[PDB]
Amino acid sequence: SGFRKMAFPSGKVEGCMVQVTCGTTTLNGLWLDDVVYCPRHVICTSEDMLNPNYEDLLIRKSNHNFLVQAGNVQLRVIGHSMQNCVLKLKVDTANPKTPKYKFVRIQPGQTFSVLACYNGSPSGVYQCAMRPNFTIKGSFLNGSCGSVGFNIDYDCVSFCYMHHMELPTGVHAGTDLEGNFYGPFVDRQTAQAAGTDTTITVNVLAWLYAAVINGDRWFLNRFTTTLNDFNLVAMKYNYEPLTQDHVDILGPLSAQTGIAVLDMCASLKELLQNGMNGRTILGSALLEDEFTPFDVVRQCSGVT
Amino acid sequence: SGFRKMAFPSGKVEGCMVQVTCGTTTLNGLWLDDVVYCPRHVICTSEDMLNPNYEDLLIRKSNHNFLVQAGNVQLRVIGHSMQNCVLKLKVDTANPKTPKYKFVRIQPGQTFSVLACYNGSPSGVYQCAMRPNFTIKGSFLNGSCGSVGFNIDYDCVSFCYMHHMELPTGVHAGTDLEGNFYGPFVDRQTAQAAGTDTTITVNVLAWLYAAVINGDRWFLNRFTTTLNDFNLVAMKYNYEPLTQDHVDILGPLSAQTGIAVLDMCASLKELLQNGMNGRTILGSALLEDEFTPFDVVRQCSGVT
Ligand SMILES: CN(C)c1ccc(N(Cc2ccn[nH]2)C(=O)Cn2nnc3ccccc32)cc1
Ligand SMILES: CN(C)c1ccc(N(Cc2ccn[nH]2)C(=O)Cn2nnc3ccccc32)cc1
Repeated sequence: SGFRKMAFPSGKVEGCMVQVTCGTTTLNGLWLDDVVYCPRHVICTSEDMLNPNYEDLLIRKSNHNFLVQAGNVQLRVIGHSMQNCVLKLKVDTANPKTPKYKFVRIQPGQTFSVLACYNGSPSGVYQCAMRPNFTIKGSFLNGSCGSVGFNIDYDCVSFCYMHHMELPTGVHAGTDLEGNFYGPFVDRQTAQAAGTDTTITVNVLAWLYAAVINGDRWFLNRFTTTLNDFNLVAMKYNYEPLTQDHVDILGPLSAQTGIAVLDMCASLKELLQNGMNGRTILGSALLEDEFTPFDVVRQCSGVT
Repeated sequence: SGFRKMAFPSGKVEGCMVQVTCGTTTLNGLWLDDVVYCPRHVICTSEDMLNPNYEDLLIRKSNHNFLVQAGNVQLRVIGHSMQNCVLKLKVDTANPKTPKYKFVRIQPGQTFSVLACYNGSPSGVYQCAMRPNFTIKGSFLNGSCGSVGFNIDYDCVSFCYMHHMELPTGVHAGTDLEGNFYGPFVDRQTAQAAGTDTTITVNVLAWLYAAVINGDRWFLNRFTTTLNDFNLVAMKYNYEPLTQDHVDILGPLSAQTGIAVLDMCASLKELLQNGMNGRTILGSALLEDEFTPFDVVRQCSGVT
């Protein structure tokens, strides 16, 4: 029993972290096979970030200008290319610690672990979700760029995020491992505001099921609702609309607990309208939305 | 910017996890050098746990009864001994992945990361604190015993916890790596209730400093207090008494923010008396106490 904001074991990813320096800018790179992936803004100075022409800045850079260090040893760069907002540095040595991997582009509401790094060295690991406005609420300082987000299924690491920037509002933006930003963000220091940070309804319901499984049941009520009725309430509270796909995805948790999805929706509707009244659920005084239904099943079943 | 419940990178510890089976009981062991450490209740059946005589149960066990598997390969057990509530299985092979390590016995209020394991395989990593009643609020299922808690300072892993049991109340108890339980708990399935789970005052203040550093400042007020006045309020709310040692430990955060420790105590006193009024601090609607002052500085400075 017990329910925690759990991150994937980071070992497979730590073995891929390297330091990339170009000129006076140092950030993190991801070394997989004989390629090192890093944010293309490694070629910029802080002045360049206001209005960078990446293609023009890249012309003044050669293979020997990209310094890649894995631990205390230098990697030889034998090629470089820009793919969207990432640079791919071909090195002469395949990473011997390369795990089985995939590059995936996640959808909002999906969760992943982040291995925060500085100078190619890991500092910490935490769990987060891709918000509905395509930002992440991470913990990143200057030098953290190139730190990655990932999921692990048994032995395969699915890389989904690479860190690029912090918006003036304190939230974070980045790309998938193909260099495409999540959302409308650009790697330019300009006025970029995030849209509404709505709550991931399907995740709140998943976490309510986790609470029931773990003994916190005070919020369970005598009511039911319909998807359309629940959705009117969800709209009022800036919660994402719940779809029949979401209901289907909650099926296994509904089967385990014996609590129909629409009954749990009615419990959630009451919590939204009446609040928690000074009470807590799984040690939180607010409705948690960074656990997917898959995460709840995984944590409550002990998948390694 | 941003402040997250961050765990240490788990790689160094993943390389130490092994599976230990004795009879029909399988749990996790920690392989460091040529010794595998595991809970002594690996020798028990579920029936034995009601009233175990560990010394008597151990007499019926030989080296060949302890099956130790590291990944897919079997380790040869050439000696075994009981040290307090842990077994030390001497194996014929030193773990090649043994990091630099220390065994430390932590004090309540201190935090650490837990690498939850099943069948010698890591499933997740999360951060937690040793509660003032010597329990931990973890996420552990059956088979998780022998999973360990640790801190990492650059390259040295300080192991502080090994998981042994879940109390009937859903909280967790375990030992240091010398086999001594934290608190008064015993490895017996009996009526063991935990004492008052008081709030770690020094950690709440540390987290309030983290909030100020990260931009959440609404709770800062025009007041100050004294240690004795603050402590009267802390007693009323089941918060640990704040000592001059705690004030001293908060010195660096007080210096960074320019907010005197006693002024922050007055802000905390107001939050205790008046509540949050539906507001949040660092994404939480309650006062967080599982970040030490050291953790706040480490996260806000980017220590790898
Ligand atoms: C290449 N250089 C010197 C550089 C310098 C600065 C940035 N920026 C500014 C920026 C680019 C676009 N919009 N905003 C960043 O936001 C990078 N970054 N990422 N997470 C951070 C957390 C704290 C502090 C800085 C952080 C990128 C690149
Ligand atoms: C050796 N065997 C079969 C055994 C079997 C059961 C236990 N116990 C019971 C117990 C011993 C003392 N007080 N309570 C445990 O609490 C072990 N354990 N630890 N975390 C758990 C999380 C969920 C479920 C079980 C969990 C220990 C040992």
